[PDB]
Amino acid sequence: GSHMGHELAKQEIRVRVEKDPELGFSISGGVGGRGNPFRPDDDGIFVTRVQPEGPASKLLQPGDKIIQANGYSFINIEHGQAVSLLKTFQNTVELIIVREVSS
Repeated sequence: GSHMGHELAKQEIRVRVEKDPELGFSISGGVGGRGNPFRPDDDGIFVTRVQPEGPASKLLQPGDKIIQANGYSFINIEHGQAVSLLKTFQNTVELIIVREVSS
């Protein structure tokens, strides 16, 4: 796993980002996708950057794993599909994320 001999606690969190009109964060990942620096063997979609003083600054953090966005599943999704879907979203994006919480 990502950590040697232990696994961090996980919290599922629901947040709403108001696009302004941009997301205010960047992603990487996906099945057969661009990878990620958090859980490198996990093919999920991860937040890689959060725009300072942007619409996600109080809500998201690097390393958050997006598992659902506006009712669409981001599990087994490809990078391009995730990017395309996020792009179609006009204003509010309701995300379900998994955040690792160190002890």
